[PDB]
Amino acid sequence: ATIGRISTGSKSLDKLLGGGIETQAITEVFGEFGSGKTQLAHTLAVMVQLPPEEGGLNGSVMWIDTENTFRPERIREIAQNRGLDPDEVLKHIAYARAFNSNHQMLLVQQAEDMIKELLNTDRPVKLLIVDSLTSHFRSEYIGRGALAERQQKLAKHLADLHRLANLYDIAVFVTNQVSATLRVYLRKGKGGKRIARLIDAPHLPEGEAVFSITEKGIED
Ligand SMILES: Oc1cccc2ccccc12
Repeated sequence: ATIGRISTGSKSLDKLLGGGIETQAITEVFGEFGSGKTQLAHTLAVMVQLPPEEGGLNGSVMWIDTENTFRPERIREIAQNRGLDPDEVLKHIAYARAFNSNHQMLLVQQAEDMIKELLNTDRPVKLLIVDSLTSHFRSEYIGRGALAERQQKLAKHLADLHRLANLYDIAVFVTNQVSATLRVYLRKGKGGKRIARLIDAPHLPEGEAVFSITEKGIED
């Protein structure tokens, strides 16, 4: 199927990304605390539910949360400020807490069931979020005696995510802290604005986009 794109809410950021985040791809967003990466995740979980003319893909969402950063009230706020029904928007985000790295990998394997169920419906899964990709791996695999297994497991986890993205035409969006993925780095700009820098994209030029965080989530 043709690659679909989900608007981030920011015209500047969308332009940097070639139109928005892509289905059949893993977009990996890095940032320190308060960078805006989780705000971006929340915004995407709303935007994807819009029709294409409004920057979405008429899709449902699946969200894997590793350190309790999902905020249903923030979803409701973004939904309402963008004219959507906050209750309907929340209903179409399937939520799962991942308690550890094994569980996180299991949840990705098990997500395929719901993806299959929704595939030929009015609201197929179009966005799968993992926030954060690495918190559990960093917590569990300490030192150099553990690095090899950590990388192996992470590599397998990324492969599972790539497969879901490609097979079912889903945009996978993961957060991280410092191919295979499209890497975007967030930092604080001036006056409370945030800056995104695209790095090492095979077919998009590097560049930067400045954006804001509002009651609409993110926008220019
Ligand atoms: O495997 C999953 C991943 C993300 C969300 C889920 C929600 C319900 C059941 C399973 C889920």
